[PDB]
Amino acid sequence: EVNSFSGYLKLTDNVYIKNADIVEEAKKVKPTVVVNAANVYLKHGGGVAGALNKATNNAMQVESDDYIATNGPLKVGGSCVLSGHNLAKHCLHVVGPNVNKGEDIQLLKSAYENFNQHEVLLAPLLSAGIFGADPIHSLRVCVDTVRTNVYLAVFDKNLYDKLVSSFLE
Ligand SMILES: CC(C)[C@H](Nc1ncnc2[nH]c(C3=CCOC3)cc12)c1ccc2c(c1)S(=O)(=O)CCC2
Repeated sequence: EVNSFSGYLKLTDNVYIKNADIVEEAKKVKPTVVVNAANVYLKHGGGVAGALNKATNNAMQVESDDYIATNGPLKVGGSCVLSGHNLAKHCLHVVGPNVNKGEDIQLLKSAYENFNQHEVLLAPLLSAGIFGADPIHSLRVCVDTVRTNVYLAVFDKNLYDKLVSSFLE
């Protein structure tokens, strides 16, 4: 069926969260939109972006290279809509700031604002992992900024539990 999300915990009227791999969620749910945690040149070299690209058997990377050739790189805090391939109807490539590389944490609000152009999205926790943002802060920005229906997949039970505890304080 359409957007068949299961086993999520509803945090607010529009934010849900699950301990899950976003790739496995995209394969089972077939969401209208899957968010990729992209970089400005759409080079999906590892982490979340490498895993989504691998699940499309590199079709996502070829399409991203053609997009960059015609349009140039994205800006930090920006996004573009490309094909979802076998994972979704569309992939929304969003660039959150990479704090470990000196980018401004304030741009995380701009990054989440891109989600508001889509009614329902399956997404990762922006700027977390090796991008270096505090994951509790990233969830607070998501809850305060996103107004459409967002299903967050966080592939780590330890981090999932710390995020739910922090939200329910
Ligand atoms: C915080 C962690 C748990 C989270 N990881 C994930 N969150 C959700 N679905 C995931 N699948 C995988 C797989 C990796 C290999 O096969 C699938 C990772 C994973 C995450 C959240 C955002 C970011 C990253 C990582 S990053 O890739 O380090 C840099 C970009 C921002």
